[PDB]
Amino acid sequence: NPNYCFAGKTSSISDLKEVPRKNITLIRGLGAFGEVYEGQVPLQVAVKTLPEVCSEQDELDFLMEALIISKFNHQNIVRCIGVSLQSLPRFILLELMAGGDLKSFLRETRPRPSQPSSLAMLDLLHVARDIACGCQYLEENHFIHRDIAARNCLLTCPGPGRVAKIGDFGMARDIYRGGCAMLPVKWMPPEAFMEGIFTSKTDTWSFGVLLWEIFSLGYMPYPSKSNQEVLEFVTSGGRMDPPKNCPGPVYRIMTQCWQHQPEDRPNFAIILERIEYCTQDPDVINTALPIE
Repeated sequence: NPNYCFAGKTSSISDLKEVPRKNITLIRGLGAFGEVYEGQVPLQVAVKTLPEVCSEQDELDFLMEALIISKFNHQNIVRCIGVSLQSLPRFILLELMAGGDLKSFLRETRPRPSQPSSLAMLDLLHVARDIACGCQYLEENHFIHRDIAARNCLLTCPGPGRVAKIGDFGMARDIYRGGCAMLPVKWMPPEAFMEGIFTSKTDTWSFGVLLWEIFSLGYMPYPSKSNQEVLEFVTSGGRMDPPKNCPGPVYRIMTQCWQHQPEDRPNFAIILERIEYCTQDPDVINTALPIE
């Protein structure tokens, strides 16, 4: 059984909470490699499956994902209810996030003539705060996420009381132990794709890009640019323009996250303070989002 170390504590497969297979029921599909289902343990859960047709490395990858998530303890990181590894197909049981992934949510919940008030600036700032809180927890525990992006964040529900959480740790799992074309280039700082140097300032840069994703309401970063075009653009000092209708104070947080030198970028404590300040400013939160 492989070892995993987080916050100076070592855990093993033995430490995972094995849930008897007979106590688990799959209800409906929700959706890469493997499937996700809504399930019941009654406790409602998301069930991530490992394909029975997989390599030994896939098995270790699946195991490591379970270890990583089970060891986090924070409200803005999805909980692991347990695992079912002693029957096939193997399961990881996760907190059910009924709002789905954040990118899909933003794109589907954009204000329109049919839904003119579907979303407001405050909703977006609350999502940003939620994820920044999760990032701060990772930073203070010296865990580098390496792929902070809207597709990897999840929502507890569609409606107002929604809470956003970091939900996917596949990149960090891979690095802990893929290819050039699969690297999240558009979310990476200059020193990362060049020198392969990663620190928590790596996550600060990515969070800036996530902020752009959020306030653009789910657009792909660097519109019309390919991965290599972005690499050369960012390496040369180029940065994204503000999303449509983006308040200046919010754009300013993005531009600080994208400082070329990592030491010049804010830690997540500071990012949280700035997000809070924006949230207090009536001129920010009374800004209308564009209607499609």
